[PDB]
Amino acid sequence: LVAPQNTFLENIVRRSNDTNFVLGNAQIVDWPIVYSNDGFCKLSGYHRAEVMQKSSACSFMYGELTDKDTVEKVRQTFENYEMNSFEILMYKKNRTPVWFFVKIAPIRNEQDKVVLFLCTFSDITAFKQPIEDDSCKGWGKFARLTRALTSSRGVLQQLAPSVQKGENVHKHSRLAEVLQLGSDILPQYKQEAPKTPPHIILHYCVFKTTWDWIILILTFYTAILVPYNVSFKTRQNNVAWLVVDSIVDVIFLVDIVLNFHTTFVGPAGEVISDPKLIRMNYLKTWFVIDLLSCLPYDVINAFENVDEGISSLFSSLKVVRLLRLGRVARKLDHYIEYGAAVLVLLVCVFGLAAHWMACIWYSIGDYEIFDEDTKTIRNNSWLYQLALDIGTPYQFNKWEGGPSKNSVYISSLYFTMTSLTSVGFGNIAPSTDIEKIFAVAIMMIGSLLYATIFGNVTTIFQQMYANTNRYHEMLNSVRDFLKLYQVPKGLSERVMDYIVSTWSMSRGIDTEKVLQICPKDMRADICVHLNRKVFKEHPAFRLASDGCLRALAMEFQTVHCAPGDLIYHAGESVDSLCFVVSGSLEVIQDDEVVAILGKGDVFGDVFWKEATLAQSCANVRALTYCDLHVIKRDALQKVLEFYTAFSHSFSRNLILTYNLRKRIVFRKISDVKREEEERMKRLPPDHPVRRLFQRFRQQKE
Amino acid sequence: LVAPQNTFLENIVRRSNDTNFVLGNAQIVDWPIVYSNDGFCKLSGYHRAEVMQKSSACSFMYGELTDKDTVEKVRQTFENYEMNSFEILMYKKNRTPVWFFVKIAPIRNEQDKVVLFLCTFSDITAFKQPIEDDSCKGWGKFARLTRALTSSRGVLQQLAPSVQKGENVHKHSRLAEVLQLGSDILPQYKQEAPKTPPHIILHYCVFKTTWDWIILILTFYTAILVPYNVSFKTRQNNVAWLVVDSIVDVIFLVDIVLNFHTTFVGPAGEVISDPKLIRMNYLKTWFVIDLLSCLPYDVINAFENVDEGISSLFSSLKVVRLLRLGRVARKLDHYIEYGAAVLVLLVCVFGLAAHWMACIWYSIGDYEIFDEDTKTIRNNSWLYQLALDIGTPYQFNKWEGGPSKNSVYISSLYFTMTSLTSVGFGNIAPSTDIEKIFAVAIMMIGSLLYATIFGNVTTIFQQMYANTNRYHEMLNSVRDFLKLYQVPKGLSERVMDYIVSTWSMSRGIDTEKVLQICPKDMRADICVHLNRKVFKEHPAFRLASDGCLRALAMEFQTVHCAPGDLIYHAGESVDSLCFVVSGSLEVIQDDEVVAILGKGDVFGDVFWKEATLAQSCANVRALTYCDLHVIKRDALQKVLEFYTAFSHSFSRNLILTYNLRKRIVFRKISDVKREEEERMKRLPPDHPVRRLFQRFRQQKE
Ligand SMILES: *[C@@H]1O[C@H](CO)[C@@H](O)[C@H](O)[C@H]1NC(C)=O
Ligand SMILES: *[C@@H]1O[C@H](CO)[C@@H](O)[C@H](O)[C@H]1NC(C)=O
Repeated sequence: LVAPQNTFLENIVRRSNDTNFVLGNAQIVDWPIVYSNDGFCKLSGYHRAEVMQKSSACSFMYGELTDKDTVEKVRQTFENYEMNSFEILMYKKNRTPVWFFVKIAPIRNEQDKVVLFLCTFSDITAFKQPIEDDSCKGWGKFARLTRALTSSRGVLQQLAPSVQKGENVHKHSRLAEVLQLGSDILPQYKQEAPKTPPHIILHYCVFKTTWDWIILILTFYTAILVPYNVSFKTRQNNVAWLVVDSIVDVIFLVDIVLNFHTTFVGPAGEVISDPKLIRMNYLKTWFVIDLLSCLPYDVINAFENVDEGISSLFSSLKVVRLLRLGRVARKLDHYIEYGAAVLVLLVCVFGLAAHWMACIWYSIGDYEIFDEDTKTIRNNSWLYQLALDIGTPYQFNKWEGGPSKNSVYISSLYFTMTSLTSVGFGNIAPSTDIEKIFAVAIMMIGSLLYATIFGNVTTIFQQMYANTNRYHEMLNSVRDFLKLYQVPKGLSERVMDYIVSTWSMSRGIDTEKVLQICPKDMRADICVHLNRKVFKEHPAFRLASDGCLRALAMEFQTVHCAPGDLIYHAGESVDSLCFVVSGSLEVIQDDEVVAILGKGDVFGDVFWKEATLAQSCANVRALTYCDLHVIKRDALQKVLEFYTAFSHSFSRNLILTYNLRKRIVFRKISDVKREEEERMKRLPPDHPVRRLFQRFRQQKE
Repeated sequence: LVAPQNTFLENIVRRSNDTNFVLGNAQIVDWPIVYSNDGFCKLSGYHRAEVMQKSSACSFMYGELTDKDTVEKVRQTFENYEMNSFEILMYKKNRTPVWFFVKIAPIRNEQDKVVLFLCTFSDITAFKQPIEDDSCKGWGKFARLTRALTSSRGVLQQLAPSVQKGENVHKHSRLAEVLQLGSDILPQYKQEAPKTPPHIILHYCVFKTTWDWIILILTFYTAILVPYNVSFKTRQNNVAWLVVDSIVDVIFLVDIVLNFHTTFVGPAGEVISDPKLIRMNYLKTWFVIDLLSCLPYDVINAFENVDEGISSLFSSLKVVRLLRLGRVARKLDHYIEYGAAVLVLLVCVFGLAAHWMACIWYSIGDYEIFDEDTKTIRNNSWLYQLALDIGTPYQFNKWEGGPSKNSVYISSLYFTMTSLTSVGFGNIAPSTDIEKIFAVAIMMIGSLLYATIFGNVTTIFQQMYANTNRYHEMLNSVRDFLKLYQVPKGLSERVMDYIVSTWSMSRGIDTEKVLQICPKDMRADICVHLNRKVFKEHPAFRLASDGCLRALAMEFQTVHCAPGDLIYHAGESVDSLCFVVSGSLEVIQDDEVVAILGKGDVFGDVFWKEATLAQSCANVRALTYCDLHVIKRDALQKVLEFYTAFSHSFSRNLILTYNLRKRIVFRKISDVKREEEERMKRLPPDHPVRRLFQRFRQQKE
């Protein structure tokens, strides 16, 4: 957990050394106080609420005995933006005069300009001189003064009360804390990176990551080669290999040193910046093992030119270099979260395992064929069999070797692989006592390893199919439902198409869920972004405030209607106006097209004015794949109520492209023609209908 | 994403060339305007709202200087349905006279009839002649005219302001855009298919799919055979094989060409219709590799009759034909969504892998046995062993061959299969250096492949058992619960039966969930379909409107009651009337059957009239598997309130088959008999009861 943050207060607190201060805005008129620490409150005798919004020069704290010249000077300093210190008399809430050592400082910004102020205080009551308006005695006054001035005289100037002339050194020294602050009060209130000391590298750096990678590679190499060295016995013919080993050792040593320096992450503490502490932690955790791993033994052997027994035995100690793979637990934790890399890791392990077991097998073979001092080749073991098979058996004249050093290793590896992978060819196969046991052991291990690999693979398969399989299942269910309730061929098909289409468009993402997952402000922002086509285009929302916009966005849905898929049907409740950001719709009343609705159009019903739910007078079908942005009336109404000044503006602006409330008066042409035709062709039953007519007339008014 | 859509506006916009227009309904009287683009609005000086519903001839735009004859002509044209162009003077909102080149056009339909109108406009102010009612000067007027007529004179007629006599060519040319429109304004407002140009085939066609399938097959064939050719060396004995290869190459070439033409789907753009663009895209993506794959090398070799070195080397280049399987990534994306086909694909891959590795093995064998120039058969390799085994070893007189060309391949394949499948018989088995390494490699590959297959199988198994296993678990849980709370033997059993029965009926489908998954209108339609047995049968809903019906459907539940499973119990709240679409129920009051309720019956309580929740006066049991359609009173009430005219009708129509509110007055026959019997057998304590009687009497009034 790391990010750019403006840790301003914290730094000041750290520097403090148990001192008090206040903060004020520079660019605002009268220098208004915006913050005060608890110490200051304790001192002055005011709460944080009543202190804020007052002038930073402290107009409320002045009185009769306060010097005007000093105040003027302070004002001048404020105007000019300058670091200064002043001794000045001021009153408290309870009206007791106190001398304050006011150390002013202007704070710069990340844009190099002055923005905030700082002003630290300190009591110079007992130090400067005694004055009192009303008191029980002089002694009492003195006592009171002493009580007041505890922070300076108590903890910082605690070697001073024995030695005389504190004004020469002690007060000045105390002021030196403030002076230090002057540097510690230049963090500039800037959203900066986490401050780490020099001679230390970060936990999450690029360089560090590269180094880690390199170390991993080295460890892998060591794992590969050390066992080979142990078993097949190259016997350091070439010095190049030795040199390489030495280099590796050196690198390991360097890495150890780096580790001591570098930063760490705890469960509570996300970043640790203390070097000594980190060193201690390292020592506690993993130092000893690491150090044991990385001693350059070859180098040590080379120089002294001493005992043979001492040397050979020492060489044997190289077995411990296998423990170097302890570094791998850093990325194990760093890369276990991923699914796919785990498989790779497993594969690598398998390879390594095969190598190791091959080496062991070779060693066993070596042990077996010259076990007895009588020098019996024993017609058995795997190695002998191999020799017999590939040509070049064993003979004497001494003991002449059979198979080549390179081939043998390969053979061993093959055997190991067979054992592991459950193939089991059996060209090379276990015959002897120890050998058979070893084989059994490897099989036991091997099966488990294989099983684990399989499991991992299965899990991987599951965790990519899960997103689509669920969808498939859903689709199947829908189909079954349709089959069951015997839905007509067309409607069902349409539904299916819609379902498919949504999946194609979204790629399996619930928008609401995503929104929920995001926090409040972020969610609002996202919503705003989504409805940018609404707010930027239409004239209604250009005047709208930011808060208002945010509010609107939360309530705005969005609908992707298909071609020939009607939104509002004649009779249905008009409960939401709908903006058309794209596509094209048609409005059909009495099976006749009354209105086309294209890009940047609106329809629904004016709710805020009429204040009643109305029937939809006409059908509204969509022509193309039309994107609509709709909002439920109630929510909209609420929003309008909240933002009263905006409501009027909205009313003025938002002209609906077509109201679904209003009827349209019209006749069809065919009907008219028919009427005309009839015209050329052509009292007692008027009384039953006359009454009706009268009633109608009455209703009309 | 493709569907039949009436992209009417878009086509017009495309044709436009920065021009304005309005749309009006032909069949409606007075030719009402239903749409106007932004350009038109800008020109005339009106919003879209006030323009709509006016006459398309523009009665509001006329004035004093407007010619009546022209208007009459326009009217005549409208009446007759005819394409014409007219120059006519009209006013704007601000009352400035303007000459408009009004290009009228009637729009046909998919049913061949005329339905909509079009009428494009263009400013002929500066072009025709100058007239003004009020003006500052002539120059000013001219300037204004110029300002007005920018679309024609600015962009279309931009080579015209140098050359004289613009009325001869320029105006006419401008009108030619309109003329073009006349063709581009014959899309007919028909829900048509997506318009694609000729010489291009669709992405999702039947023919295209077939072609793709064929290509896949060809690729498979190539994968099978090319390696065989490389390894076993038929040496083109027959020309038939060569011919086949040539044919394949030709087909591939054809496919490439087809690909250049054919359509494409992007992430944003669902269909691409531009040919050049598609070609470019193809070039960017996959052209080069494909072209490299498909050169007919054999053909090239055949004709020239040139160098042997040149030929043989060239032949070697056929290795690249393995890369032809790049076509497979089209169906990989198309068929990864399915679970079952993936298994098949994997199997195919496995087969192919086995083939390939067999070929490699054979090659290795070939390399090995005559490695040295001394011609040493070396008593080893797999091939030699095989020869020794099946009869016919090697000999000389030259070098006579041992095993047959057909058998060997088969043997190799078998070996490969053994390696892969983890069987490992070991008739054929790795003995030599390179060979052993190869074997190891194959084992490493093979195990992984096998594991993947296993994983896939497991996933498949999971994704069909998941629907039923959950159900089983649920059942188990229910059983456990019953066991725990010690529910009586009968009730528990009944519950279990019900649970089973529901599962049997539904086949594991939550109806509500399905409904939710569907969108609004679709959902409503589905609901309506479901309650077709209600609405079509009963006389209540025949008069009901469509919107009303829709509203009702949303609120209508449906219940599948078992035999002997009572719905309403005496005392329970009657909060929902219930229609019986099927089955048969009995109503039991005081342990006596008062009413049978069969098909097309109703019961519950009249809510809308009485307006109070009442106790159920009697039990209501079901006889058979009865299907009920019920609706909660509150929802129904709301619906009724919404549709006021319908409510009265509903009240008039809906006669409940039996009210659960009302008591029935009756005596049992046995009781009567008893009373009668008693009759033949047979004042001071009247005063305690007299008071009670009096009270009762009082209550009565
Ligand atoms: C090993 O077997 C060989 C024959 O293959 C034989 O001559 C020999 O005596 C055997 N070795 C021993 C120690 O018995
Ligand atoms: C191969 O083995 C045979 C006996 O099976 C033998 O006669 C021959 O000499 C061996 N070949 C070589 C090159 O040693």
